[PDB]
Amino acid sequence: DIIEESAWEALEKSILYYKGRPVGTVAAFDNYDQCFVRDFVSSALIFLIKGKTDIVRNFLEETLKLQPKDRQLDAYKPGRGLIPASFKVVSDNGEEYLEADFGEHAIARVTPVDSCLWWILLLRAYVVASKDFSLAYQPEFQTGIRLIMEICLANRFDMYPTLLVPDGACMIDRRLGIYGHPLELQVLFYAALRAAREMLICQGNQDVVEAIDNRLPLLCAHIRQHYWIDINRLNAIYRFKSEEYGKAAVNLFNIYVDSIPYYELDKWLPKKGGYLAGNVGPSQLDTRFFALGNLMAIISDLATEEQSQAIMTLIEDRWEDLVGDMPMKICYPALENEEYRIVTGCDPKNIPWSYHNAGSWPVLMWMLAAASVKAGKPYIAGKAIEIAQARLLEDEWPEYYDGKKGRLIGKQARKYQTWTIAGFLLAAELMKNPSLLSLIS
Amino acid sequence: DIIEESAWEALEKSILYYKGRPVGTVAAFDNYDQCFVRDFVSSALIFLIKGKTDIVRNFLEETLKLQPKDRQLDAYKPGRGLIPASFKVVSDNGEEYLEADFGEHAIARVTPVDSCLWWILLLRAYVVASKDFSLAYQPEFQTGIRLIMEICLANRFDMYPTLLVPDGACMIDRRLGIYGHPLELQVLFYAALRAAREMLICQGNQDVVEAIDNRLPLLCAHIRQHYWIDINRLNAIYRFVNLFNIYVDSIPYYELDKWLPKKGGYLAGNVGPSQLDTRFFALGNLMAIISDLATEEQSQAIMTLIEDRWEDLVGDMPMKICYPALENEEYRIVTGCDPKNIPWSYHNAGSWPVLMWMLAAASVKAGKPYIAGKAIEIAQARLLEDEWPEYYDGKKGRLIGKQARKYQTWTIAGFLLAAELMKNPSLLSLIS
Ligand SMILES: OC[C@H]1O[C@@](CO)(O[C@H]2O[C@H](CO)[C@@H](O)[C@H](O)[C@H]2O)[C@@H](O)[C@@H]1O
Ligand SMILES: OC[C@H]1O[C@@](CO)(O[C@H]2O[C@H](CO)[C@@H](O)[C@H](O)[C@H]2O)[C@@H](O)[C@@H]1O
Repeated sequence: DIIEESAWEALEKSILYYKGRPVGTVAAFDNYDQCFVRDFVSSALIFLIKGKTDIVRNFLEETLKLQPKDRQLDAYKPGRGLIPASFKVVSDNGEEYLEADFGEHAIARVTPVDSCLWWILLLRAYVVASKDFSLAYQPEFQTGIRLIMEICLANRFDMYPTLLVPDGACMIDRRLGIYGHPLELQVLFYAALRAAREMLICQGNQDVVEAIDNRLPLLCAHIRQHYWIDINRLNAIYRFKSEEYGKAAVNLFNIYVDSIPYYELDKWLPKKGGYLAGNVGPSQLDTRFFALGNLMAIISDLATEEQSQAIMTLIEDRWEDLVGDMPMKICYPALENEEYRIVTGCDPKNIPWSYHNAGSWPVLMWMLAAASVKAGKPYIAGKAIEIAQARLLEDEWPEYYDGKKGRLIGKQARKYQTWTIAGFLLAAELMKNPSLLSLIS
Repeated sequence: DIIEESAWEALEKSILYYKGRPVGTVAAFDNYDQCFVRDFVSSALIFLIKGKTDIVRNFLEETLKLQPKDRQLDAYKPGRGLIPASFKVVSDNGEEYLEADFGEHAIARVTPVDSCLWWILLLRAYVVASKDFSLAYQPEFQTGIRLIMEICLANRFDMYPTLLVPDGACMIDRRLGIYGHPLELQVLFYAALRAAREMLICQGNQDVVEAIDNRLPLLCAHIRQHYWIDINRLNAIYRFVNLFNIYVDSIPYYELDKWLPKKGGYLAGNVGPSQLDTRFFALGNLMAIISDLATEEQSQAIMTLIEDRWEDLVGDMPMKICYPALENEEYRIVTGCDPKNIPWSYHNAGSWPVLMWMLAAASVKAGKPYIAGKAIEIAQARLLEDEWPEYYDGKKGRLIGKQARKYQTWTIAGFLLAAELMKNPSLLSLIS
C-alpha cells in the first residue's frame, strides 16, 4: 500500500551520485555524501532484485580502488586489503573524487572487519544477479578478493581458526565486549570464504585457495562444536568430568563453568531452542544472543539444519524478548549495572536496551526474513513485517528503537535511515520470492 | 656474601644442556628439559655480567632457528616472526633436538608477544656485553629482528601506534583483561624498537628501519600523554578534541585521588576507545623508567608512588605484579572466574620476586637505589628460607603461593641481578 510506495520513494532519494553515476546510498537522507558499506548491502540487494545492477557494479568498482594494496607499517593508516567502513564524494576539488573513511580520525581508530566481508558477499550477489561472473574474474577483482582473504586467514598471535579482532570491529562499532572472536565476524568470515572459493581462479593462487579450502571445514566444525548453546549442551558442560584422564583437552577454551549464568539461561531457553554464542575465547564464553550472527549462520548453512530450527524455535518462543514491538534485538540481553560499566566503559550511547546494547534495529528484519524462508518458516518474517509496518512510516523510518520491547524511537536515532527502509523492503521481497536467497547463500 | 653464593649454586643447577652445551635455564630445577624465554632473561643478564656469554649466544641462535620465517595461513600454527614462549630438549630420538612451544596445544592457543620482544632485548644485551655487534649483524639475525618488527609494526585492523593483542599475551599469560593495548607489551615494544634501531643495518632493510624511526617518537608521545595517570590527569578526565573518549564514571576516580600521593603518578595498565585500565602494572611501569619511555618527571613520580604506597605495591614480598586485585563482579567478568587468578593471587595482584631486578634497575636509573635496597632487604629475609618460590599470595604477599614451585629460576636470578645492579649501576647499559 502507501507504506511500500513511500519506502521506494525514500530509497530513490538516498542514492549517491559520483561523476553523474549512482555509486551507493547515503546512511540517512537529510552526511549527504556518505555511503557506508554495511548499510549499502540491503539497498544493493533490493537494486539487484529490481534489475538496477549498475549502481552495485559502480559501488564495487569504486570501493575496490579504495582498498589499500600494500602492507602498512605506519600508525593511523589502514591495514592491507581492508575495505573502508564508509566513503564520500568530495566535490571541493575542481573535479569529484572519493574519500575513504577507514577510521583514521574516528573516535575509535579501528577499521571494522565486516565491511570487507560484506564486500565479497556483495560481489557474489552481483555476479549471481547478473548471471555473469566476468566482473569477479577481472584481475583487479581477483587481487581484491585475494587480499581480503589473506588479512583474514593470516595468523598473527592468535591461532584459532576464527578471526581475532579488537572491540567494535563490526556493525557494533563501539565498545560492547565483542573483542576476541565475536560470532558476527566468524559467520561473515565463513560466508565470505565460501563466496571467495566460488570466484577465485585457483591457478597461481594456490596458497590462498588451499588455505581457504583448509579453513572452511575447520571453521565450520569449530563454530558448531564450540559456539552452540542449548539446554542439553549446557547441562553436558556442567556434568562433564574434566579431571578425568584425557578429558581436560575436550574443553578447548578452558571455560570455567562458574562463569555461565545457568539459572537465567535455563529459564530463558525453550526446550527445543538454542543458538550460537556471542563470543568464545580462552576462559571466555559470552552467552548473549546476537541476531545478525545467528541469522547469517542459518542463511550460510554454517548452522546445521537442526541448529537452524533450534534458532527459529528460540525466536518464536521468545518473540517478546527478541522482536517485541520492533524487529529486532541486535543482541540479548542488555549489559546492565556493573557489567555495563566494566564492559562498555560507561558509553552513554550504549545504555541498557539502547543502540548496540540490546536496542532494536529494523534493518535486521531482512535477515530474519531470509533465515525464516531458508528455515521453511516464512510466517515468522510475515509477523515481523506486520509489526514493523504498524510504526515505521509514521515514525519516519528510524535507525533504531530502544527499550526491552523496542517501544521507544531510539534516543539518538536518525530518521529516514536507509537500511531501515531497505531492510523493510528487502524482507518483503524475500517473502514474495524465496528463490532470491541465492543472492546471499 | 653467603646468600649470593647460595643463589649462585642454585642458578648453576638450572642450566639446560643441548648437545653438551648450555642453551638456557629451566624454569624451576627439580620440566627438567624446558626453557621459557621470558624466564631466561634474568638468567641471561647474570651470565652476561659474569662473563659467561656462550650460553646466551647459544640461546639466541637456537631460538632464532625456531622462529617461523614465512606467512602462516593455517589454524594452530604460529604467526610469522614469533618467538616461542618456551622450548625443550627432546633427547628421546636418536639425537637430541629442540621442540618449540608456541601454545599450539595450550589452554590458550595464543603465542605470547613478550617473548619476541625480550629476544630482541637479549640480543642487544649480548652485543653490548660482548662489545661486538657481529652476531646481530649476521644476515639471519638481521632477518630475525626485521620479522619481529614487521609483525609488531604492521597494522591489521587497529591503527594506533600501540600494539593490539589478545588477552593473556605476555608474562600474564591467562585471561586478566589485558587484551587491547596493555602497558607491558607497549613498553617492551618501545624498548625493542630502540634496540632494533640500534642493530638493524639500513641497507636492505629500508622500509622497516624507516617505519621503526617513525614509530618510536610517536609511540613515546602516545604513551607519555594517554597512559599517564596522576591527580592532574584525573581532574582533566573528570572535566572532559581528545584522542580517546574516556568516561569518568568508568574509573574509580575518588579512590585514585586518595591513593595517589601529590607528586605521584604512574602509567595506566591499558588505554583504548572508551577504555582506561587504572590498575598499576609493575613490569610495564618499571621498564618504562629503564627504557626512558617515561620522562624524568614521570620516573620520579612512579618512584614517589612506590615509596609512598610501599605497603600496597611491595608489602612483605617485592612486588605486586599489578595492583589492585580484580574482585567481585569485576573478577568474574574479566577473568571468566579463573580459579588460579583469585584476588591477590598469582597474576591477579600476586607478588612476584622476579620483579625485584626491574625494581633495582629502575631505582638505580632514577637515582634512588635505596628504594630497591629496602626491597632487597625484605626479599633477602624470606627467599632463602622459603627456597626461592615462584610467587607469593595475599594483600601483603605474606603467603607462599599455593602452587608456587620452589627454586624458581627467575626468582633466584631476579634476586642476584638486583644485587648486581646495585653494586654496579653501569650494567644498566645491558638493558637500555
Ligand atoms: O551516525 C554514524 C556514526 O555512527 C556509528 C557509531 O555507532 O556507526 C553507526 O552508524 C553506521 C552508519 O549507519 C552503521 O553502519 C553502524 O553499524 C552504526 O554503529 C559510527 O561508526 C558512525 O560514524
Ligand atoms: O608452570 C608453567 C606454566 O605456568 C604458566 C601459567 O600461566 O605460566 C607461568 O609460568 C611461566 C614459566 O615460569 C611464566 O613465564 C609465566 O609468566 C607464568 O604465567 C603457563 O603458561 C606455563 O605452562
